[PDB]
Amino acid sequence: VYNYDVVVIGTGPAGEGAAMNAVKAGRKVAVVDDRPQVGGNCTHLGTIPSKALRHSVRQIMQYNNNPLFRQIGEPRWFSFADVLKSAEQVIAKQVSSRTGYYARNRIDTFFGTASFCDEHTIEVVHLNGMVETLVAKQFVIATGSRPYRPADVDFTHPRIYDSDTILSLGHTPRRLIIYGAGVIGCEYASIFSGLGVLVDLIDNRDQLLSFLDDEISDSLSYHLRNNNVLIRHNEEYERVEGLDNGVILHLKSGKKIKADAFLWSNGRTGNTDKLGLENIGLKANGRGQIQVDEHYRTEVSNIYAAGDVIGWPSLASAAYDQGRSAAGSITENDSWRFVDDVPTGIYTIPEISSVGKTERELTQAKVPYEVGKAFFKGMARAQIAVEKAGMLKILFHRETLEILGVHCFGYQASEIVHIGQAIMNQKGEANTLKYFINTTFNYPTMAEAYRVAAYDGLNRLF
Amino acid sequence: YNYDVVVIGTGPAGEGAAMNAVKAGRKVAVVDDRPQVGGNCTHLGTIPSKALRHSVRQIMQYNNNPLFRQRWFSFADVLKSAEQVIAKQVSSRTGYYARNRIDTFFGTASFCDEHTIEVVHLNGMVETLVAKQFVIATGSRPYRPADVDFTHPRIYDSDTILSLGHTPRRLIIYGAGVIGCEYASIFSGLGVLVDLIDNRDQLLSFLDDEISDSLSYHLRNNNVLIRHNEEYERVEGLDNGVILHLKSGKKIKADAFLWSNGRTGNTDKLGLENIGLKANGRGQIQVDEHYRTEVSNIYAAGDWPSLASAAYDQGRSAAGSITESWRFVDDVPTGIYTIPEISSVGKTERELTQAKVPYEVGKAFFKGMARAQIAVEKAGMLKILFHRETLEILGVHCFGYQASEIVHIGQAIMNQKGEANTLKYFINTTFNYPTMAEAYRVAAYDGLNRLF
Amino acid sequence: PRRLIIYGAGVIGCEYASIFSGLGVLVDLIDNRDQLLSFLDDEISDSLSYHLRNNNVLIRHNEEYERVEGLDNGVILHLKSGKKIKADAFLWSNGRTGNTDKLGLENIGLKANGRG
Amino acid sequence: VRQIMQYNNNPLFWFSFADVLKSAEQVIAKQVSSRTGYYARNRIDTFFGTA
Ligand SMILES: Cc1cc2nc3c(=O)[nH]c(=O)nc-3n(C[C@H](O)[C@H](O)[C@H](O)COP(=O)(O)OP(=O)(O)OC[C@H]3O[C@@H](n4cnc5c(N)ncnc54)[C@H](O)[C@@H]3O)c2cc1C
Ligand SMILES: Cc1cc2nc3c(=O)[nH]c(=O)nc-3n(C[C@H](O)[C@H](O)[C@H](O)COP(=O)(O)OP(=O)(O)OC[C@H]3O[C@@H](n4cnc5c(N)ncnc54)[C@H](O)[C@@H]3O)c2cc1C
Repeated sequence: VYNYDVVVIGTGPAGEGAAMNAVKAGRKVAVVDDRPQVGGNCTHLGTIPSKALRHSVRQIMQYNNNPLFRQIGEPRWFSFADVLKSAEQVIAKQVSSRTGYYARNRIDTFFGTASFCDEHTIEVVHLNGMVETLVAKQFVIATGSRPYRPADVDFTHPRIYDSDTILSLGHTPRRLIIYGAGVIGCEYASIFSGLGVLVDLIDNRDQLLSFLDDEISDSLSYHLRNNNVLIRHNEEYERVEGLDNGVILHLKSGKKIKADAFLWSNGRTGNTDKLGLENIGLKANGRGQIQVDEHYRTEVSNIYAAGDVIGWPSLASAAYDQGRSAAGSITENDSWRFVDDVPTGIYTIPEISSVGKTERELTQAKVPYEVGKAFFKGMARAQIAVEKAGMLKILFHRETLEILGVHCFGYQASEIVHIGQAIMNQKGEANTLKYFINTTFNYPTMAEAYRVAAYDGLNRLF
Repeated sequence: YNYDVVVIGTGPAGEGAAMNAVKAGRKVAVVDDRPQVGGNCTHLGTIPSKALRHSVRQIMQYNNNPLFRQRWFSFADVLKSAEQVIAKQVSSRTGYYARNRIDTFFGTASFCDEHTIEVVHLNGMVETLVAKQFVIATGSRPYRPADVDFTHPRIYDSDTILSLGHTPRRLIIYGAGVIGCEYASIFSGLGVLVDLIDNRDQLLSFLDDEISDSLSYHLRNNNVLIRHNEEYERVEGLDNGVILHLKSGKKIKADAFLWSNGRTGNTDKLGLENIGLKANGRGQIQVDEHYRTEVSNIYAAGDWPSLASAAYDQGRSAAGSITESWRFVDDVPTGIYTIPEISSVGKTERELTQAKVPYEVGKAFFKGMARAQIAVEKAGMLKILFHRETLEILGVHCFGYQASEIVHIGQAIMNQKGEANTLKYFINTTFNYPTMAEAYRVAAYDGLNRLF
Repeated sequence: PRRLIIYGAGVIGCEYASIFSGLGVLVDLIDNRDQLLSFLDDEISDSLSYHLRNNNVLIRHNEEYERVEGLDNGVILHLKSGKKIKADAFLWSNGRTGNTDKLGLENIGLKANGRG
Repeated sequence: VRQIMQYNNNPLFWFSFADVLKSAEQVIAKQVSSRTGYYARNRIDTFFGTA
């Protein structure tokens, strides 16, 4: 039997943020996670491995396409294991840093499966015995989610994978099939295309990432097509069949596609079945998500849920800040803020980032805006980076010069979009495009785009 | 020829001034003595050095990456990559000039009176140009003291160093300036024992002490030998290597030599005495807050701070002042592109201590940064100086990979007025992950712990 | 011209937009549909739109004109969505009408629809 | 050569042989890179020697 003030379930970004914010408030807090090591999906099976894979693929592409490195010999193809082995050092460093953060503030951890009993009692169960019941006044739910696994699709087949088991690949397949045009699907399609795999990406919609800007989606589709990715639109699978040497997918429309592997990336389902939330009396929808208010509090006054478990936006930074806000709400130390605006980020090759309104929404809302474009092809920093494809678009109000939406696609997109976001968050006349002409930047960087694009807007203004 | 505004120099200052003036609807023209547009920024200064540094970083990462092991290269092969970037930049600038109907004259410009100039090319040209407004963007050149033989094949400057054909075994850099530090870092990355010589006791004293100390430690760990408080006595060029005798009594022998001490304005050929303008010892032109010289219709911009972006902004501000958009370029984020990069904005810790401002320090080390770990660049640091009571940001300093792109968020938060410029923004704003911009958040939290 | 506005994303409009972009003019193509040449394949339309965007052509989607005012130094087009675009010229390529009004088809019982 | 001919005989507006031949190396480099990629993707072993 153990007693605490705040107990967090799951050590992901939401759980870590909630635990840190709560322990900063002076309470005694504990964390529970069924994985043998801390970090959550952000470090073990999700963000960190995929990002290391993407960075290694980008380095491979740049090394192969750099003439200076071609004098040593001919281009060499590399196995998937060698590319993935670079993620082990990164995940080890990250888990060491996270456990050091936990230990420095003296936060107790319990590496075992969690299970709810009542409004205060939880049965943290290990693999062997370890009832180890815990009682606390406040609870944070950061159980996250797992890849969606339809019953009609078998996953025990060695040639069929999901967003988690794909890292278990031993050899680079000649071909590949990706179902679902989500963030994970597009990222893996870009990575495998960089590795040199004819990826047959399958989408359930007619446009890739319809929630993004039309121009950005069109450019991404063109680049994917130019990088051996075959994109099929308005498709629904009918049956997937595993063979000895490949996987054959028969679509509803009548097309059958055979590849050497398969990767399902269509949605995620919250990990709430093992929680036993019915003992609390709370309910989970078909998506496995938990309804929370603007204070990140569930129906029970002492039960708080935040992060990827609640569904939208399912972003690691967003989950982290949501957990911190939920902990602030628990402690009522005026640190709460409803996470609503999150800069959308897609980590393909190259990257995509967005903040604020899109062009289609602005057109529907009849806002008198204007467009300022800056193309990476004419950029000194981009030319030195040997990365020429890309663009940045700034949507700015014509009369008040207010910024209504910033969208970028290319190299360092996520780092670039942050300055536009910072200018966006300003109130009143401070949110102005003229800042980009009234402030000196560094050179040669990619931030100079915010200069050039601004000019491309001001010329269109009369 | 008759025009409204005539600009001398096609660098960032001149190009910006010409573009801003032509945006006003006037008829403008540009003159330069280089056979191609771009200025020293693209042809001899910024762009070639940046390409060299990026190639050095790439080869260093390739060598250190275990995946790429299953290989030293000559200096010429490394420098070859800059030609494509230079060609693309000059093509883009020529397209920008042509699309705007900008007349270009490729010859040295000399002043005749307050309104007209003579353009002389390589083959004895004479062209008269008269305009109401003039812009001076002649840039600068490396300072050349008399007592050093720059004609020696083993002695170079910040310009002729690109003429190197073979990578030297040892090298000497005089002057601990931004250019000197950048070249020392590049040559150290290439694998050359660089002996940097500094006149003062601290590298880049205008920077924060912590940043300078970290940079010095990294340079020392990267085969660069830094000597402090030294002044040259005599440079002697032997057939095999350059020998420098210092005032302290030391003799240093190397296979090359680079001079990066100071810059000299390119005003001797302008003949400013024909219009009533004088140049100081360093060849600079005194200007007011409007970037205007003593003559009412003569304006000078660009090549302090001698920054390409700052020169661009100064040229655009001078053009706006001519057309009546003016803004005095005073606060420029200092950026040194060594390996790793260094950037700073706002007041440093020494100035805050002198002024007794009650501030506090929030740190976020890049060693624990996830994105930095993926980049395999763990050495770094992000320091934020924030006012304790009103939570205003008084200084942002960064030393690491992608420092320049990081510092711009702190600069954007800085320029806000009053309560808007607050550190708590970094707590109430969702960043991208995994990014090193989100490191800001960590730093902010590392500050909020120290509050009470 | 310094700048140019093209109304209608038809064959003629796209051809002239490409020509003027090649000449080095910032073309602002205006389309009444959400996609360029919806009767064509999605991949081909996407590639053409990407090339036009990369070649200084600014494509705006789902727009309908409200008033084309002719200034002395340019033309300002006011759209239904609230966007006003100023250029140094203007080109109309929205459909064609049959040249049958002058034929006088009523003398033979023949008639033409609204499209001529 | 055809482009040179159409340049000289165009109302809108000699060349050294080396300058004219200079354009072929970009094409040959692109072609050899593409063929090497084709060989490597399907895993065909190469031996650069006299058989
Ligand atoms: C390939 C890939 C790449 C991604 N890249 C990004 C990216 O770049 N940026 C981004 O923002 N997001 C990214 N994501 C999304 C990412 O998964 C989430 O944004 C985030 O990592 C989840 O945060 P969380 O703490 O809410 O969930 P989690 O981190 O998944 O929290 C769940 C944790 O609790 C444990 N747990 C689960 N059930 C129980 C239980 N019953 N008892 C005890 N412990 C339990 C789990 O084992 C896990 O450790 C990516 C996802 C994938 C799959
Ligand atoms: C190695 C190196 C690295 C640098 N890196 C950076 C960096 O990363 N960032 C940064 O911001 N700055 C950097 N700089 C500084 C940069 O070179 C200057 O800040 C900037 O280029 C000056 O702009 P300008 O147009 O005023 O001068 P210039 O670019 O020098 O423009 C002067 C032009 O006019 C021509 N000219 C000169 N005299 C005459 C005449 N009498 N008649 C006609 N034409 C004439 C010159 O040939 C030249 O083309 C670097 C400098 C060096 C040497």
